[PDB]
Amino acid sequence: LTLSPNLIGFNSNEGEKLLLTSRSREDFFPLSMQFVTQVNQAYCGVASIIMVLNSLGINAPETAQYSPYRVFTQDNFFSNEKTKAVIAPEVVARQGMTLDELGRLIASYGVKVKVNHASDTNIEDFRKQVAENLKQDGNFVIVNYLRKEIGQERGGHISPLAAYNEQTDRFLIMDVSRYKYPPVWVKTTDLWKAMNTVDSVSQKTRGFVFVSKT
Amino acid sequence: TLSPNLIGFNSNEGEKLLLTSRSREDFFPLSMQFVTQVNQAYCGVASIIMVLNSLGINAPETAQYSPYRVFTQDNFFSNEKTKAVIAPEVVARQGMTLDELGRLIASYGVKVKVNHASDTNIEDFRKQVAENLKQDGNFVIVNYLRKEIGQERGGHISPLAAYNEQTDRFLIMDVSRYKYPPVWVKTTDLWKAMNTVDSVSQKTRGFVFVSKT
Ligand SMILES: [Ca+2]
Ligand SMILES: [Ca+2]
Ligand SMILES: [Ca+2]
Ligand SMILES: [Ca+2]
Ligand SMILES: [Ca+2]
Repeated sequence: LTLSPNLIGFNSNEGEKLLLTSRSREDFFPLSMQFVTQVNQAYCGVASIIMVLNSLGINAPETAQYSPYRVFTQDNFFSNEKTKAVIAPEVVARQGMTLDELGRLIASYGVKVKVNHASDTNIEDFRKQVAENLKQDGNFVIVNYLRKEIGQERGGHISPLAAYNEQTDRFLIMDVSRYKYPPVWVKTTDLWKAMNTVDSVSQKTRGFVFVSKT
Repeated sequence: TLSPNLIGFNSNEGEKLLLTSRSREDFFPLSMQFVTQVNQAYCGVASIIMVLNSLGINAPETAQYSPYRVFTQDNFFSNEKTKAVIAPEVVARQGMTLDELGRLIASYGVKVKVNHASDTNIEDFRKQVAENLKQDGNFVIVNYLRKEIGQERGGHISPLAAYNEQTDRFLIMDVSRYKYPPVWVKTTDLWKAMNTVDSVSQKTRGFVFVSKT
């Protein structure tokens, strides 16, 4: 779809160079290797989770799909009974997942998670802590934001962050709606504004999640 | 588990080879479309749809992503001419040969040049691919025997993303993402892998250039 003017698409010369001039891009290469297309909009969070968990090398489900190889897929993510217990795949397939549910679904695989609702932090701490993470291997960041607030269509979305460009104060979103939008470089204030919104399903603000190996 | 001759993209070295590469135009669009093969037999399908999506070729219209249109492994064979080249059920078992790969891409009105290893040479391959990897609007797919580059094991298909001039290595965007990462393979190893006879076709493997007519 059309990109709002305040967004710099990754599918451009300027978007490519913002990655090349970024000094906070460690997470991009592992995430790029795992980039997937959401099964549907509702599975925006499942696609983002398996990107991060595969990037972490989390020992994955053993199913007949790719046996003997082990890997997270949107098809086998809910093979974990505790994952289904958080929220069933039939339900996620309809309404997606909240930020809290996103954190718990990840924690149900033994992975360590830190959920940061926008209302519980600020933009300065968001920029600092996420930029630090994007310089570090072995951990990742997933964001949950209102697309409308960054000039996109339209509702709440979930997608990992891959890099941060210090010159432009922009974060790279690896948008799993690959049939709809490309990865975009978004200004920190725009992304903060979209995270500082209330998810009607949650009645809580959206935000960002830090994921790492326990 | 990669053999010593291969430099994995999941490495500091593999990342530098991309950052130090002057032949990497195709990586960024291909990265945006990177997909995991449904199964080994579909390595070619995952490869085709990566390239067709990158070229912006108008994609099938199906309920899955409607109104949006995109090439997926599940809908690639919605095209009757595509299915006429070789049926999805047969491709689901035995995959596709180099000739079938080209014809399958051509089934979508896309310009294709099939290059069998027996019809060219390593020098022209290195030369012609390195130049393609420096331009947009076209892409390279290779068909090769994994055994010859130190991998397991049979014939495989995947696109190329970049060429590292200083090491004479090509980066394979391996769509067997659960099995291997993208690898920087030396031109000598890749050619020897392409210069192998596929018993299904009784012809050598090779590479295909893809562009919009
Ligand atoms: Ca690193
Ligand atoms: Ca990180
Ligand atoms: Ca929602
Ligand atoms: Ca370009
Ligand atoms: Ca090219």
